[PDB]
Amino acid sequence: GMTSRRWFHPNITGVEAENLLLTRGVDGSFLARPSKSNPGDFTLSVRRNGAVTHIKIQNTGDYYDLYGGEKFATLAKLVQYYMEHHGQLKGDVIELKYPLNCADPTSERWFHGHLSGKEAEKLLTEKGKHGSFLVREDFVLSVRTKVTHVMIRCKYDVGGGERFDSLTDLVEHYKKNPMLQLKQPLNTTRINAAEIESRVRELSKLQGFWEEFETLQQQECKLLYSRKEGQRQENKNKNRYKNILPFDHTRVVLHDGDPNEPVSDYINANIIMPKSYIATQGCLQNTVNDFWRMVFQENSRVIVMTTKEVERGKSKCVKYWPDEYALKEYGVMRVRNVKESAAHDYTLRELKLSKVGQGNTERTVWQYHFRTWPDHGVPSDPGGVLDFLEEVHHKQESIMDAGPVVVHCSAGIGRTGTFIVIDILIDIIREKGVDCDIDVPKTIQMVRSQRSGMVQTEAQYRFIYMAVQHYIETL
Repeated sequence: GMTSRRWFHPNITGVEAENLLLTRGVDGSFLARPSKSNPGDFTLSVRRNGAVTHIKIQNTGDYYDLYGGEKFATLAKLVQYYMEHHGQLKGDVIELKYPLNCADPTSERWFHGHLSGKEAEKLLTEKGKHGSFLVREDFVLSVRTKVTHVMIRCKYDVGGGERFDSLTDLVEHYKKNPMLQLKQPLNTTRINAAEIESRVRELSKLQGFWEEFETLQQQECKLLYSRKEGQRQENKNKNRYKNILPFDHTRVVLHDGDPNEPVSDYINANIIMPKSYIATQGCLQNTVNDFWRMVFQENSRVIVMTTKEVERGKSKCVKYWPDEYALKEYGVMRVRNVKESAAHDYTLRELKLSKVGQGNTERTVWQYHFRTWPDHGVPSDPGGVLDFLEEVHHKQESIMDAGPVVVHCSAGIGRTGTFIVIDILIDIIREKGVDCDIDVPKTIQMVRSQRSGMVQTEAQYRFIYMAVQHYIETL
């Protein structure tokens, strides 16, 4: 009974609130709405013994109060507390029993929110077809056959005829008896952080997640950038798969290599910029020296390993780090394993990297080896991955001038993309909280333009949503 603001009515008045509660509601019903008493503050309208009371909710920027009593980080938390505790007093007691859900479009797939008539016509032509429709903010029920914008007055009707209780009912009733014929919706992928729980329910019902991923897969044609360095005879033995190559414009360029070697400037790795990252593949025996040259050169102090060296009988990454207490040389680079510490889902190895011939070059590189990801599929609970990502974030924040975080699996696209995309999104939520707009496929596309095919499966696609929703819940 958390996260969602369904009982929140953003555009109603005190008189409308009383009317809704007295007609549509019952004793113990309630809704929240913005305060007319103070901008930014909220007012809670509740039905008690046949009449409606209005309670002031203080919003200080740091917390939410009822001008005294317990404090909460979000409005939904304040509401859940009072719904489950019943310590809402004046000295009269008020009970928060049944939320009165807002009938206006909110977290709806077909609802594009704030979007101009020209912007909707630009969207219904570039990505839309015949019968295709979108609802924008009164409400414009824009259709396409050329785009015809059917207006709607708020009871809700499209000029005349039938008055439906909610727009979710009026969008399904105008598709059966066409006024213009409605066939399929344009659909949005943007979702407000606080409403992810609702959207995840929509995408789970018969399929939303499949639709979203397939659509995203269809847009890879627009990301057919040059991979010329990756596709060369001199670099053919440096790639795990001949089809998974770095883009030339984003690739990590290596310097001062072995002159005997034909090409020394190459590694299957790309810089990812939303704090930057290096999405790289698992080490091949022949690329171990290159990986460390790159770690040194880029000033990275954190490595995120998301694969076991051996998974389902196959070599996914070669062991590129020395054993506990030991030291090893990897070409020009020396690595010393100082300490290995273990947690439930991962192991942290504290490594000391330096150029051979100079101790004045030594820096600590922290390797966060995630060991519990399944051979095939995604983890049941996103908690572990989130606790891991929080550990990696604090380490990166705690270090001065630390370079990009090197993230890798085998190919450097599947789990690498999943980890980087989850980290990018939860960072938007860290800086803006529950009141921010997040677009999972817009973010994936943005990362895909930097390294090809980041986030390989639909399982992974759903897992990003599952981790981001779970992150929101804990706030």
